[PDB]
Parts: sequence; structure tokens; C-alpha cells
Amino acid sequence: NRPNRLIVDEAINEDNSVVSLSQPKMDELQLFRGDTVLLKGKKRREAVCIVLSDDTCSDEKIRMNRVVRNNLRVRLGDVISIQPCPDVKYGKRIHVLPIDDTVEGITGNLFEVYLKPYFLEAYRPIRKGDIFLVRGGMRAVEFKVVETDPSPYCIVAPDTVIHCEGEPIKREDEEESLNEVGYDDIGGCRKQLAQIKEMVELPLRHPALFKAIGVKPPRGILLYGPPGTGKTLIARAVANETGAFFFLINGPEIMSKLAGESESNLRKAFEEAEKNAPAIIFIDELDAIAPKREKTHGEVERRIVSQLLTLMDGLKQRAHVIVMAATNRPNSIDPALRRFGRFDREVDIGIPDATGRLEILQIHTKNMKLADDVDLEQVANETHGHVGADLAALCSEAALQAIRKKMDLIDLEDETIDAEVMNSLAVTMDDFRWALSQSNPSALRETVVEVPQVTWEDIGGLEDVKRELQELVQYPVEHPDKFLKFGMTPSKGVLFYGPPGCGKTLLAKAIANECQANFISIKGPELLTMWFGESEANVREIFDKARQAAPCVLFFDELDSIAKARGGGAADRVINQILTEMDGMSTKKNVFIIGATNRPDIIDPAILRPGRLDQLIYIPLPDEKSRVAILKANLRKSPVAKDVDLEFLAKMTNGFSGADLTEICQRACKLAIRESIESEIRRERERQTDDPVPEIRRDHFEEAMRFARRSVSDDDIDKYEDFADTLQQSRGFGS
Amino acid sequence: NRPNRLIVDEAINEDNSVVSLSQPKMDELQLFRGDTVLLKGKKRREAVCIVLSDDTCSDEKIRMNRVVRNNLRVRLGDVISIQPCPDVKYGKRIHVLPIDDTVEGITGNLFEVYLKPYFLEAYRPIRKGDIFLVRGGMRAVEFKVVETDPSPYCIVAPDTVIHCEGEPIKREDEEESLNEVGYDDIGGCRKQLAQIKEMVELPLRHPALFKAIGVKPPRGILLYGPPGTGKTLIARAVANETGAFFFLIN
Ligand SMILES: Nc1ncnc2c1ncn2[C@@H]1O[C@H](COP(=O)(O)OP(=O)(O)OP(O)(O)=S)[C@@H](O)[C@H]1O
Ligand SMILES: Nc1ncnc2c1ncn2[C@@H]1O[C@H](COP(=O)(O)OP(=O)(O)OP(O)(O)=S)[C@@H](O)[C@H]1O
Ligand SMILES: Nc1ncnc2c1ncn2[C@@H]1O[C@H](COP(=O)(O)OP(=O)(O)OP(O)(O)=S)[C@@H](O)[C@H]1O
Ligand SMILES: [Mg+2]
Ligand SMILES: [Mg+2]
Ligand SMILES: [Mg+2]
Repeated sequence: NRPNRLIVDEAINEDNSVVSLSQPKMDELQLFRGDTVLLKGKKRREAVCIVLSDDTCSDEKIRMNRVVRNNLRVRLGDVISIQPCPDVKYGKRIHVLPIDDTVEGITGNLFEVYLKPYFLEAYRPIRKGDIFLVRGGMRAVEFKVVETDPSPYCIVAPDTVIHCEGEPIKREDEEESLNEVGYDDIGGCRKQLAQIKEMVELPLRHPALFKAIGVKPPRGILLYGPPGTGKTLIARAVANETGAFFFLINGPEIMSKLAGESESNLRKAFEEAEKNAPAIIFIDELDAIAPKREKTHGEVERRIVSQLLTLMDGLKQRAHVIVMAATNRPNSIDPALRRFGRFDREVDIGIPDATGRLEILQIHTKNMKLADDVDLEQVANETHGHVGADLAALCSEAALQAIRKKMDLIDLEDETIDAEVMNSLAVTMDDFRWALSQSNPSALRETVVEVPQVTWEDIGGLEDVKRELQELVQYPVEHPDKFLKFGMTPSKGVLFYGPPGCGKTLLAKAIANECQANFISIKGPELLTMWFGESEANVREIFDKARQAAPCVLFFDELDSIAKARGGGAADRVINQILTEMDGMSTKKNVFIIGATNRPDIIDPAILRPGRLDQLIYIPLPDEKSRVAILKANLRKSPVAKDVDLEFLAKMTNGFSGADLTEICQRACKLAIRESIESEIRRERERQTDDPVPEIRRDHFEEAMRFARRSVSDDDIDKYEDFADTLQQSRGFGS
Repeated sequence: NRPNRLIVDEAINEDNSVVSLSQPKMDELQLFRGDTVLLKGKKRREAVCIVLSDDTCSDEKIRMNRVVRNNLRVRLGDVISIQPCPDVKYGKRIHVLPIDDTVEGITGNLFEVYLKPYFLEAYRPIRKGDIFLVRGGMRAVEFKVVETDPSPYCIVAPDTVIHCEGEPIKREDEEESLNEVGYDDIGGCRKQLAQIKEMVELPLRHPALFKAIGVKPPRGILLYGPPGTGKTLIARAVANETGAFFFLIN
């Protein structure tokens, strides 16, 4: 039917009165950016909005904020009709009232703090019956438009009168709160959130459709990841955005009950959910109820486990119910639960990446007034090893710091703290740097999986090797069809070998960056850390996380460290298992394995077998051209004098490794800083009785050159040159 | 708010009759090292003290001992008004009485042992109703100034007479014991104790803020370390210094 009908989608402009279409659709229904559009949703409600163009928006979809989304009584995936509305006229009076539960903690002049800057210069199209949201004074309050003089909808011009008559109204039964959790409250893990969204939309959102079809949906989705990553958060969001009934099972609470009551509460939970289908039963801290079969020693505890198992099987009802569960330790869960027909789907909600943490930070600073000096992206880059909860907490603590120092002044009369005072409250970048020092990040020891920021431009020379890496890794990803036509499947892995400090580690990260694929680094020593017993299970989890992160490059660095320890029964079991995991790794899975070693003489020939690390790429010391590129790359970030001759520098340093060059750069720079520090003191002495000299000069290099030493001896090189010729012969007898 | 208003902080000078300000603030209130200042706290109470300069003290704050802090019915972080007092006069007679629980173990001449050397060459500014503490004989007794002939406040000069009726008084309802635990009984780990003071001060001292702000405080503070490092000690001190209700789960 008609073109005006459109599908609801996530928002990009967090602004309430803004909806977005594609320019091809904005042309189709003949609307432009300024236009005010009228939206008709379900439950016979209307909302009016400013339309805009959005390059990301698919033409059959309409991006609307969750505020708009609620006013229509609509959710993601539903259909709404959009139509131009030039008939909108400026208001005389608008009468908005707050909702009690969103203000009962806060006092002051609601009209002057929130409505004022919200409508000022905003020209917001509003509608009678709409509920809009204003964030400020570290609080978010929602007002409902009770009346407009040009009803039902009017624009809010500066001329318009806006009144609030004191006492707030209660929430209507149908009016979902915006204080509630949503997808816009979760960041940095889109990919996982997508999979969860996929599995659950079809059965929950369209229940009759799935009962009629007779094909099986997922019923048990298991969320796992480190603590505080937002597992409990996600479950609530999915339930609210789909509008499904949400029944919470808090692990500890169930297991805190008597024997009989525990099994009972489980039964009641499932029964009530089947009753109010569609629903999500969420089991938080599952390992509390159902740990490994051995550790469950204590018989009543085993009864509860089986009880749960019967209830999960009890989804024979298939009343449109999904059971979600969260756990810190996937390994702790009774494997009986991860059986088919129960918790069959697993989502790794990992630690957030750099961009992710930034996103998180933005969500928990929404309501706070931040000073201009605050650069959350900087905070984001510094907060490595931080998890969602760490960030949410540090944001809270940075706020409480800003509160305390600003309450030193208010303390002269602590009785009257107002919202007006709260909006005046600014949060300095210092308040954040403060919270950083006070932060106790949990996930520093967690294995990180993200796309590296080392690019080709950080690596000097080896240009043709970069291209061979593009052949081996990038082409089979971006051009699978092409490999199919030639009838060849690509090699699984590569082995870097060469003298120390030539860029083997950089290359592994480099090719990853080019392919925009995830990266996993595993150093030799890291593998010898695992207890004798633990090692077997930990290796398997590594290859599993590589699958999760496909397309992914798995890099085993510093293999020399392991090779030493074997010729040692511990290190041996590890590698044999790594070998086994490679073979189990299907080539089709888009998981690429790279090895690196400074010791090609002792590497296990079994690794070099066809199908494993069969691509033997030798990485030698840099020649004269490369040495220039290396020195340039490292010193990009450094303020260098035009005096410095690097090509002359290159010839002098023949025999030096890539690392040996960064050695000279750092050594020369430390003199430059040494000079900068001793000069500030001299300037200090001169004032006691403005033109600093921050730039590195020729003698600094000439001094560093004077003390520079070589990491790779000549005898070592001559052997390395030989191994470049005979490495592939090691599968026979020892060369 | 007038400059006389100031915020209460930790003490550095262990002396009862001593308070400290920043000298830039001591200049503002036009006071010198010797001066005798009058302090007004909550419960419409007064205490009088000798002022000093302290470079570490922040200009908006006043360092006062827990003896002073108690006589004002005030706790750390609160506000008090300080004002010069030139009208301070030498005492004629002073009538101090011990508090029962602080003396019931020891007998003898309480006045010659405690009150005498405490006031000797002391020129202490004292006040009617104030409770001060004197330590000696491996015990600490609290005395309450019941009467001074120059009321309500007077200095204790060598000329001044000191009286005791022997009969001790019972503790009044609001009068906290100085036998109670405090930060002044804890040492060697201020840095940790600083963190603990911060986490807890805002949520505990200003509860009203947290209903309005809607931001989360800490809820669970876990102290750890080898046995006897003062974990239990810190917790009680925090409870007393903040005046919060304390429920123990051993
Ligand atoms: N990805 C995220 N985006 C936004 N906020 C997050 C994110 N992850 C965690 N948080 C915050 O962390 C806090 C705790 O979230 P939870 O869901 O309870 O953590 P969790 O994953 O359930 O960890 P548990 O309790 O050990 S199972 C919430 O207040 C969130 O705001
Ligand atoms: N081609 C290069 N371009 C720029 N810097 C390099 C290059 N090669 C080595 N380096 C420097 O040497 C450091 C480490 O190089 P790696 O990538 O680890 O090479 P490697 O073969 O793994 O040798 P090691 O034993 O791990 S240092 C880097 O941090 C660089 O600063
Ligand atoms: N830092 C300190 N300052 C003053 N007194 C201390 C300090 N540390 C320990 N003490 C004394 O040592 C005693 C023990 O104090 P506690 O706080 O109970 O130790 P603890 O941390 O509870 O150790 P436990 O009983 O093994 S948990 C008290 O009598 C204190 O007076
Ligand atoms: Mg939780
Ligand atoms: Mg390396
Ligand atoms: Mg103890």
C-alpha cells in the first residue's frame, strides 16, 4: 500500500523532536529537512516531529528517539505512517506538567531550569498528549503536554507561553516510563546486541506467526562475560523494547530460601511467565543455582538443578517465552544446562573497546553538566581494562567529587540544595582525572579482543610482504567468490621468523588493521602461566573466542619462549593442543592464525606442516631504505628539527634492528628532554636572580649514535640468512 | 555568609584549648597568635579557645580537637562561627566536677593530680558547661565546668581558685564520651582513612542530597589487611565521627 507507511528503527539524533529518513525517501514522500512531519502510530495516537536526512537510515525505515517511539505506543519493527504537516501554527499557551515519580526527589523551579533551555531557540513541534524528556541537574524528568492553545499540535516559538501548575500527575497505565532501561542505555557492544535482537525479535514480537509456522526458535539464550559488562542490563532492555513480560530470577535470592521454597519459587516464576506470554524469564547469576556437577555436593542443591532442568524442558509449552540467563563464569555452569533444547545459544558480551567505553561514558554523563575541558574520548583511551560498571561508577564518583567541592561553599547553608544549584553544578576534567586515580578496574587481566591501531604506516619497509599478507588474509575475506572461481581454498596460517626487533609483532597487528578484523595476541610466556591442568581448557577457549570475533586474526607471539621449555612436559601438552585446535579450525570460519619466533632453529616441525603454519615468511633486518622509513615512523609523533639528516643516519646504522633504531630515537630524545629539564631550572635560576627550546637537534642524534649498540651480532645474522633458505626442510631430520 | 563562619576539620594541636586557622584567615578576622576566640556551634552552644596559625589548614576551615568539637555539639565538616573575644576576664572561682564513669576505678586527690598541672601556667580560656579532658595515671578523666564566678566564660589564671565537690556527675544525654573511639585514636594510615572519610562523608552527612541527585554512592566498603592493622577500629571511629547509627554483625 501507501508509501507513507514506514518501519520503526533505532535513533541517531538523540534529540526528542527529531525523526530521520533517507534522502531518497525524503524525496519520495517529498519532504525536506525543515519540514514538520505528522506521525500516526498504533493504539490510535499521534506525534509531530521535525524531519531530517540521514545517510545511514535505510529508505524503508524511520529513525525515531525512544521518546517519540513511546508517544506512538510503538516499538522497533512496527509500522507507522508519516505525512507532511505545514498546517502547524505557533502556540499561544502550552500547559505542561511533570510526572510525580520523576521529580519527587528534586525540588525547585521546574519551569525555569528544564523547560526554559529545552524550548528556547528549539521551535519544537509538540502534540497534545505527548510526553517529552528533559535531562538536567543530574536528573531526567518527563513532562506531559496537557494542553496547547492551537490543539492538538503546535510549534513552540519564543512568543509561546509555558506554564506548570505545581503538583505533578501520575503515570497512566499505558505510559511506559522513559526512566526504564533501553537499547540507548547500552553501548560499545553492538554486534552482540544484534545477535540477541535477532534471536528474540521473531518469536517475541510476532508470537502468532511463530506458533503457526511450526519451526523451532531459540528458547534458552545464555549471556556470559566478566562481571559488570551489562548482562543484566541487556536482558531488561530486550524485554522492554519488545514489550515482553519480564520475570526476574535472582540466583542468590532463590538459593537463600529453604529447600522446598527454592524449587517452588522456580515453578511459580515459569508459571507466571507462561501466563503472561510473550515473556522473558531472566536468570541472573545462574552459576548460583546450577554450578558444575561435582561442586554441587549437598543433595538439596542438586534437586534445584534438576528442577530447573525440568522447567527448561517444561518449555514444551512454548508459550511464547524465552529464558535468558547471565553468568560471570560460563565454565561454572552445569553442562546439563548448555545442552540442546535448554541454553543452546551463547553470547559473549566481552569487555568494551576504546570506542565502546566512550559510548558508555556518554550514557552516564547524559544528565550531568560537564565542563568544556572534559574530553571523554581522552578518558576513554586512558580507562583501559575498564568494564561498563567501572565506567558507570567512575562517572558517578567524578560527579560526587564535583559535588563535594561545590558543597564546601553551599555548606554555609546546607539545608537548601536546589535543582537550580544542581544545574549550575559543573563537572571539570579534573573531577574525572580524580576519579581515574580512585578507580579499581576489574578487567585488566582479561584477554582483550579488538581491532589494533597499528597501521601499515607504522611499519617501515617489507612492502611486498605487506602485500603477500593482503593476499593471504584480506583477499579471501573481501573476495570469497573469487577464490571459489579459481577452485582454491587459502592457507590457514603464516609463520614470521627472523632476528629480534624487525617488526614481526607489528605486522601481525598491521594486517589486522587493514582487514578491519579483530585481533588476538597470545605470547609464549602467557601459555606457560596456565597451571598444568588448566592449560587444556584455556587453549580451547582461545580458539572459541576467535570464532566469536570472526573475521579474526589469532597471533601467537614469542614462540621462542615455548620452544625453549620443551627440549618439560607442561609446554609440550600446550602446543600439541594448539596443533589440534588448528586442525579443528575450519578454514571457512574466517579465522587466521599467525606465528612469530626469534628462534627458527627449535620451532616444532609439526607446526610447519601443510594446513597449519605453512606460509613461511622471513623478516630480516632493515636495509638502507627501510631504516629511513622506520626512523620517520617513530618520530612522526616527535618534534624533529629540519637539521636532522636521516639518510646519512641510515647508512651509519647498517646492522641495526628495527628495535635498535627506536632505541636511538628514544636515547636521543631522552637527551633532548634532559636538556629541556635542565634548561627550565636555568630559566628558574635567572628569574630568582616563554621562549623554551623544545626541539631535537643534530648533536642529540650524534650523541645517541655515539652510545648506540647492536642487538643482532654478525654471526647471528649469517645463520638467520641460512635459515631463510632451509626452514622448510625441518620436517625431515634436523638441518 | 559572614567571614566568622567556618568549617570544622581535624586537629593537629593535641591541646584542648587550641584551635587553628589559616593565617590569611587569621588576618581576615584580625587575630594574632595569642588571641582568645569565641566559637558558636550547633545546639545554641558556645566554646572559647586560643587561636593559632596553621599553614596546612585551608582558609575556609578551622582545626579543633575532639574535646572542642564535642563541647560545640558539632562533627567534622560542619559549620561554626568564630569571633574575637577581648572581654575575656580572669577567673575568680572555678567549679569543675568529674564524670562518674571516668573516675570510679581511681581514688585519691583528683584535683592536685589532674586539674593542677592542667591549668598550671596554662591561662586556658574555659566556658561554663564545657567538658574538658585531662590524662594522667594511665587514665583519662572528663571534667565539666559547672560554675565560674565570671560567667559564662573566664580564663584560668594562676590567681584562679579551683573547686571540686568530690561528688561526680552522671553523663548528660547528648554529651558524648571522649572515651569513645575517634580518628585521633587511629594512626599510621591516614591515606586509607582519607579515602574512607570521602566515600562516606557525602552520603552519610548529607542524606537529603541523595534523594534529589539520583547518582549512586558506594554501598559496600571492604576493609582488608593482616590482623590487628586496625580494621575494626576504623569502622567504629567512622561511626562515631559521623554520628551515624552503628549496627555490628560479628
Ligand atoms: N555496556 C554498558 N553500557 C552502559 N552501561 C553499562 C554497560 N555495562 C555495564 N553498565 C553499567 O553497569 C551497571 C551494572 O550493570 P549490570 O547489568 O548489573 O552488570 P552485570 O553484567 O549484570 O554484572 P553482574 O551483576 O556481576 S551479572 C549498570 O548500572 C550499567 O549502567
Ligand atoms: N619495521 C618497523 N617499523 C617501525 N618500528 C619497528 C619496526 N620493526 C621493529 N620496530 C620497533 O621495534 C619494536 C618491536 O618490534 P616487534 O614488532 O616486536 O618485532 P619482533 O620481530 O617481534 O621483535 P621482538 O623480539 O618482539 S622486539 C617496535 O615497538 C618498534 O618500535
Ligand atoms: N592504626 C592504629 N592506630 C591506633 N591503634 C591501633 C592501630 N592499629 C591497631 N591498633 C590497636 O590494636 C588493637 C586492635 O584493633 P583492631 O581494629 O580490632 O584490629 P583488627 O583490624 O580488627 O584486627 P583483627 O581483630 O585480627 S580483624 C586496638 O586495641 C587498637 O588500639
Ligand atoms: Mg546484576
Ligand atoms: Mg614483540
Ligand atoms: Mg577486630
